[PDB]
This record gives sequence, structure tokens and C-alpha cells, in this order.
Amino acid sequence: MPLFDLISPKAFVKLVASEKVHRIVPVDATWYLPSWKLDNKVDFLTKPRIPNSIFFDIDAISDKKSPYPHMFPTKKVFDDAMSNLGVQKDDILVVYDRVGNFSSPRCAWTLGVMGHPKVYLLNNFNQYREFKYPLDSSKVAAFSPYPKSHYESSESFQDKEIVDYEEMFQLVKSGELAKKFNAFDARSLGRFEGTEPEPRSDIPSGHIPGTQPLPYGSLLDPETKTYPEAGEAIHATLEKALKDFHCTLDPSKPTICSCGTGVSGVIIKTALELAGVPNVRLYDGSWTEWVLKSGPEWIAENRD
Repeated sequence: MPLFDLISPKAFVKLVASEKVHRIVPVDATWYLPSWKLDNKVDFLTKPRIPNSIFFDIDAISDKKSPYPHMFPTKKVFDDAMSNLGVQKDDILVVYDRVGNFSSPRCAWTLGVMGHPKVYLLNNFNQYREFKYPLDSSKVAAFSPYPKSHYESSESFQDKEIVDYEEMFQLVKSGELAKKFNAFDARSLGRFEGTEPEPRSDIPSGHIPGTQPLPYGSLLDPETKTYPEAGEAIHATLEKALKDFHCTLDPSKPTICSCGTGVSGVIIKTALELAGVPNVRLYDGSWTEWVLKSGPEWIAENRD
């Protein structure tokens, strides 16, 4: 039972066109690196969206109480968000973002993890726009065109989907992380290697011992940022990424994805699941939490 399926623009419009039962709520989960000086909210409101889109605020729909970035939202924050956005349980949520499988996977995954029955990750809005799929180019003054709903996650899959620090640390402390898991870090190789800084000032780069660099971009088409198609394409991409970054993905091991903050970790997590890699979890705390909770002792550099 996939937490969300990728959906191509064509499959999406097919889905929309064919849908007789379920509301299809595209979910713009656009979130930008602050470095980009873009405004995801303004972009949602004022840049073309997939018709009937809600905006999924990656930032707001997170554990903002956590000292760690992009921490999975609490059930309440999530439900309230969904409610606020008028998301109904029955909605087919089709998540996209303006970047290209950047925050949308995180979002699709969040929706999925929070047990939303039907969640698609549009793969992706870039291609959707490139190929002129239906855009609501109207400027809106709402992050949702839908009346507030009473959305309540009946089930969630954090346990199956999110590696907590405790487990991450134990796995690493026990030196069993690499043994028991394919542990991939979606951050740049440079950040993984500690050769390049974390986008955070309080956090040195480097990696969790036992993890491997799988920079999320390696798993997306370089220009369109689409996930390669399931099957040969994603496998070719995945194996190439694994080759390029001298990584192992043991099909017998479950997988942990992490990154700096847990957002791009879902990008690769999604790519891995797309590639049919089973039991991929996101170390949501990711590198940031890792560093903050573990200290410099638990920071591996290069490929250590």
C-alpha cells in the first residue's frame, strides 16, 4: 500500500478527467531554499498552479516546535492544516511543487504518512508546466479554494516511515546502521563528505556514520527534476547514482533516507521506493538533528 504514487502530468489529467468519485486536490507543496529568495506562498498564489490546488505549507505543516527543521508535523498540526486547507479524507491529493520533486515528495510523503488515502506526487510540476498541462494561472488570495474541512488522520505511518533519532543513533552507536540499513543521505556529496558546509550555521557538514551519499538530485532528471519512470529508468538512475556516489543499496536491507532536514531525504526515499527499494524510511531529524543531538563525535567525514 504505497503512501503515495507518482503521477505523471498525463496520468494526472487522465485522473482528473476520469474522476467521478473523489475530489482531486492538487497540492502545491512548493517550498524554496530561503537562499533562492523565492516566495512559495506568493508563487502559489500568483503563479500558475494546477487547477484546484491547495498550497501545502511545508514549513507550517511541520513540527515548528522542534528545534530541528522540517520535522514531521504532529497529527494535530497536520489535521488542522488539512482542515484549514479544506482537504477531505477522500481527496485525491496530487502533490507537486514548483521546483521539481523538491518539497513535493516530502509533502506527498507527509500526506501519505499521515494516512491520507489517495496521494499522488505529481511527477512533476516542471514537466506539467513544460508540457502545458492545465494551469490555473489565476492569482488567488487563498492557499486553498476549498472551505475548511474537518480532516482527521485516522491512521499514520511514522513508525513505518520515519526513523527517529533514537533508532538512528542506536544504529550508528551500535555500528549497525550500514549493516542493517541502506542509509542514504540526500544532501550533496560535499555536505555528506564534510567538504562543503551545511546550509545551517550551527551544523557542521559530514555524515552519519553508516550512511552513504545519495544526493537527491542524482535521482531526479537533471533538468526536469522528474523522478525517472518506475522500472528501468529509475533503476538506471538509481544504479547510476549508486555508481557515481560509490554507494551500495543492498536489496536485503531496509533503507533509511536522511538529508539535512528531512525534506530532500524524501526525494531520494521516494526515488528508492519508486525503484522498488522496500522499507525505506526517512530519518526525519536528518543531519541537522543528528549533529545537534549527537555532537561532532558522530560526524563522519569523507566516506567514513
